[PDB]
Amino acid sequence: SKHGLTKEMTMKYRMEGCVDGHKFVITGEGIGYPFKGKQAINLCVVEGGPLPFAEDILSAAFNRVFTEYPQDIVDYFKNSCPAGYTWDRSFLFEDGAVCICNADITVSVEENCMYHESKFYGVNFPADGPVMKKMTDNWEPSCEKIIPVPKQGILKGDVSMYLLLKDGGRLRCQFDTVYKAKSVPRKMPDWHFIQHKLTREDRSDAKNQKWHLTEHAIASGSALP
Amino acid sequence: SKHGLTKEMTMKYRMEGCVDGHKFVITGEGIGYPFKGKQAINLCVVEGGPLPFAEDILSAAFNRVFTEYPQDIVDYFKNSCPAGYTWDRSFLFEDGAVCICNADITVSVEENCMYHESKFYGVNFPADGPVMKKMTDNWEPSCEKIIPVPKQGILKGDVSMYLLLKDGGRLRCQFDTVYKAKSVPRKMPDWHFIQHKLTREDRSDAKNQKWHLTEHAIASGSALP
Amino acid sequence: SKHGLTKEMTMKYRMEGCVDGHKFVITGEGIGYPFKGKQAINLCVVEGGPLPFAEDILSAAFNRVFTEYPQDIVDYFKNSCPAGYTWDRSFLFEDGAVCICNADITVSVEENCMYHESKFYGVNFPADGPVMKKMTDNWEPSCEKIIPVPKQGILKGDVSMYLLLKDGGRLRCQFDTVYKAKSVPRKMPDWHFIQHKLTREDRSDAKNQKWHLTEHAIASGSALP
Amino acid sequence: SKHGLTKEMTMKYRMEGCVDGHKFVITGEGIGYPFKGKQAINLCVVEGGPLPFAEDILSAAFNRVFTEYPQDIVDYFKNSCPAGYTWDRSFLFEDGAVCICNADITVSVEENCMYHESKFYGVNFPADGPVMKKMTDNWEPSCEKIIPVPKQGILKGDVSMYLLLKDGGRLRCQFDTVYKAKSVPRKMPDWHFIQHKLTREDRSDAKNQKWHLTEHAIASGSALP
Repeated sequence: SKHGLTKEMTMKYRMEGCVDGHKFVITGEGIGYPFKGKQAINLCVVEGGPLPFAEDILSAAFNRVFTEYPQDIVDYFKNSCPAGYTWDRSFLFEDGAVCICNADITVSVEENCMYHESKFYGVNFPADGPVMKKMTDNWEPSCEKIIPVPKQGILKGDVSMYLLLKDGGRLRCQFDTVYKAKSVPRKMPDWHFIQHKLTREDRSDAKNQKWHLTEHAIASGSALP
Repeated sequence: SKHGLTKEMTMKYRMEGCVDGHKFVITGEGIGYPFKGKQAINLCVVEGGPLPFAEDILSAAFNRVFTEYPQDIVDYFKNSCPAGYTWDRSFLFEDGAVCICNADITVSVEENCMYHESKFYGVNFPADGPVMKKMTDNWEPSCEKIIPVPKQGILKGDVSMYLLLKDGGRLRCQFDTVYKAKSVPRKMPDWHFIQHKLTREDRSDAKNQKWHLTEHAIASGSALP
Repeated sequence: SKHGLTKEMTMKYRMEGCVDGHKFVITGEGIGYPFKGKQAINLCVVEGGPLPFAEDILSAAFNRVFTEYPQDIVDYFKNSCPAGYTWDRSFLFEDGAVCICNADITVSVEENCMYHESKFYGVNFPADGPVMKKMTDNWEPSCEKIIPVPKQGILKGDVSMYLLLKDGGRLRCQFDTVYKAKSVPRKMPDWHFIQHKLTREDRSDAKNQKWHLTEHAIASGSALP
Repeated sequence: SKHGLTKEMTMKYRMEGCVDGHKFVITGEGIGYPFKGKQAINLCVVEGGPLPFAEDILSAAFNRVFTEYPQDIVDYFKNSCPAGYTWDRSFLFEDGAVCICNADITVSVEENCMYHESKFYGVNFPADGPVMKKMTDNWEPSCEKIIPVPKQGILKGDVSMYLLLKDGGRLRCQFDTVYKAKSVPRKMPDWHFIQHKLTREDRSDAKNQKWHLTEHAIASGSALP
């Protein structure tokens, strides 16, 4: 337990949200590899299912503890463990839709388990758009810039996202995040990138709306010397 | 009781919110004149006070029932009473801050009272900005365009807002709203304007953070023949 | 000649531009009523015709001298005559397309003629969008907010525009303008609105791409006392 | 002459522009290494100097031929040579300022020289902002996403930029580009990244406003397998 963390951990999730007036609760459980930047999780809609919107919008809402950091970049996220960190993000879609999500990440060292409590709110998705019509097909892999705010001991993230559409199109979404360790650290990173790759597969049956999500994320510095 | 409404009504409010990680509950009570488009209300912070942010951001969150409508424009809001309407709005500040608010408006005919339940979420207000530093000084009066979405029996509102700053500056904020009557009406308006004027005065003491808010709003069509 | 202006004036136009790599020159001539806020003009494509894009995008580019001002609001535009004023505007379409236009307005008192020299640049219009496919059908009437910048003796304009589409849709465009009298005046207005209504009719033949444009514009203050 | 290109080339530049009403012409000459993604150039203000704005805004305006491409990603830019390619870009600053630039890139094989003709237009830079006050201090290195538009044989670029400020601040700017080879190729790349690093040093004297610019750029695919 480097920071209360081990090589392979279990994860528990609860999300409450509201999108275009529709309320929901999702729970989840998963397995992850903090130092590899890999996680796989299983989500289950527990109230308000079946959702009237693409599962895909919730993907980036379901933990930067799961990022592979080179030893030469300060790992702000693992350093915040076990107590953890919280994050706030706005999603600005190019069609005017707007989301906000807040999460709180925390470790139980005794259970070797990461807990994740989030709130997801979305307004203004066009009723006829690919989100509300569930015609999306995963996010394209990305490169997020992580920026230190040194007077405050917090980080900003900035990633321009593309949700691939079943019909061959792409829907742009701007992510702006604020990452806050529960204790503001004296050790801060310089700006760096984190690259991400998601997969998402619906596994819904007659009882429940269910799906499987994975992320692979790797932090790095500029490629220019 | 035209639509469960009388010339002068009382109003009750409850808001739960979260801004930059700070949770709060506000209650309120007021008096309003539906057909004059006038209302005055008194807000009281009931949890999480004193707020770390300008009271002003909550202003447009605290009821288009209070708008003076000419007889020649369909009044979508009064027509939705007594059951009422819900609305969803994103606030896009020019400094990257983002808010979402959801309200539900409903009439008790027996009490001659309008009830207002809202949720306010805000993320990314710069810690050193006039909002988090409480250096704001009311919104400038505005002209909002109301746009019918005829396939859906809902309205959009679009208003470009300016929060005046104590130091002589102005902070831009883009409001985009979706207004939904609980029953989608057959009678719909054409696009029109609603002009608004707010006043806000802090009345805080040692016991409580408290303030007084008023709105005057008037609907109209284009001035060009 | 109040400010070199008479009740009815003629107007001459020249525009050079470039949209998605396509260069053009348009000339025009018209008649206008400065104090009524009315103008009608005839445009003629002189190089690079037929244009590959909707005539409609050029509409707001083709003179705030033509606005009806109440005596109680300073008329910054007529006050700048005969020398005139220049203006700069960005057009931000919701599909990512971006335009810039610059105009210079000047009066010849001897000819009772207003001259208008402009530059129009547009990039990123999707090749398959209603602009490049010429499937637009005029702008919806608007309400622009005019804001004084008192340290500088210039004005800002802010109008949220809607280009109606032949198929029943609407394309949003954000106009942000800076208006600069060639001499910065001591007399400045308070913020006010200017409402606008355009008409546009193609009158193209075998020789030339030609069309007729009109504007009616009226300035006013807030409707709330 | 792989595509009319050699390992080390000279470059000639001409730019005409207009920023906040101020017109200028800049010329330049440089040396570059197409296959290394390196270039260094010397700019000289030939009309309208000294410029009233930061040299830094012109930096990304002064040739994706200078990018190091791995053999396994199609190099759209070198493949377009010697005839070349054109590009169009909007710059959206967070304070509302807006620029557009258009360039045309072409090779003279006989002279082993790349020619670069551009137009730069900027409107709405606040007179008191770090750009108009010349208080900027270079761009932070970036990661631009390059996206193929396969029906059209063109590319899009998307990069979120940060202009560092002399006072320790940062000013955000959104770059959106369209890259067009003069012949639309059958060979197209998949989406990839290009990382960039600029340096800029003023070398102005009594005769002329002059400066030295360098870029290093390297293309790559996602780091996730």
